[PDB]
Amino acid sequence: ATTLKEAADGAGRDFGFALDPNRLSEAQYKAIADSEFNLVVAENAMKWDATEPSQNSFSFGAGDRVASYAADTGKELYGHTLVWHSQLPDWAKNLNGSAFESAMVNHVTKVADHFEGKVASWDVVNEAFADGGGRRQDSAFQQKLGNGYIETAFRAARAADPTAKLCINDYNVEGINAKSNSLYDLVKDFKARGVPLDCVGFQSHLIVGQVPGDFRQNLQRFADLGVDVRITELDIRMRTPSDATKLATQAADYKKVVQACMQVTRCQGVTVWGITDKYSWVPDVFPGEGAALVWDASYAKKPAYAAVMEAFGA
Ligand SMILES: OC[C@H]1CNC[C@@H](O)[C@@H]1O[C@@H]1O[C@H](CO)[C@@H](O)[C@H](O)[C@H]1O
Repeated sequence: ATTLKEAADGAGRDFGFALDPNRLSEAQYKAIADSEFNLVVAENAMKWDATEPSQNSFSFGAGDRVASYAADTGKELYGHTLVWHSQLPDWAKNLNGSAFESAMVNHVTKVADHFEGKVASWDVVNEAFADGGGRRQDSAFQQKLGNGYIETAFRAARAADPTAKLCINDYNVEGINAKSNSLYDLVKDFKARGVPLDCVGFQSHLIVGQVPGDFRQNLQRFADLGVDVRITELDIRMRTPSDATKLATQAADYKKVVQACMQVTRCQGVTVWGITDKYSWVPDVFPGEGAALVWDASYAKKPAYAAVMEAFGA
């Protein structure tokens, strides 16, 4: 293998990236997208704000651009995300009770129908749980609808799309902890009761030098519930600027994560949350942090590139 795509392809796994369709007009970004990945997810274009800016009025141009990109380049298309507390339009926040439930259901139905037969898997529900265990405490869905909204969303998604893989996705659930235990309890419950649910996403927004040592064990216990698992938003952030020590640790960290996936038969693969440090979400959220991706801000391969290649077994 001379690309990450080749390494993943050879391994029988997915290696994906989060796409901003506007950056496709930057030829270097498109060149790397085209050649280094076999899966794509929309970083932002398929979220609720991006798709339903006013009630029952849909804006699918950006999401369609991502889907068309996947079809044109022969990549698997991963759907993110139908139900998420963050960036919810004010019109939806202003609804309550049955009116809010119906807006959620309509959102799930219309977005899943629109992309049916293109999107292979959906993050149906994103970030439902709380660090330290139990349900998230600043969620419009949890607050307005209570515990049952997750099941409602999954059933609505399956009603719309009979065959898509339906995933629940979260962060800080990579190790075995109160948060991933709560997630585990739900997955086991849903499978026990025949609630549509096929996969679990582990975002893996990690800090350099801090990869959970029990990540493989955790992925395995989820797979053993009878669902597929996926590393969905991998990046590994450091204090900037980078230096040789930090880049080496980061490479070792990327290898640890990709190996944990390789070690679990039902781990579908690994998606990194962007291509280049140039565009990464990290610096805007965590001042003085960044350099979290596989390519730097000038599109030079970092040591993480070789590590990922090696981990896929190339
Ligand atoms: O915040 C980083 C990611 C956490 N897990 C869910 C992903 O959707 C997040 O992506 C970021 O979403 C933000 C809000 O939509 C957006 O401003 C950033 O561009 C995304 O990377």
